[PDB]
Amino acid sequence: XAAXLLLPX
Repeated sequence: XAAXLLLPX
């Protein structure tokens, strides 16, 4: 999604 550049995303 929109949580940094780390999964889930």
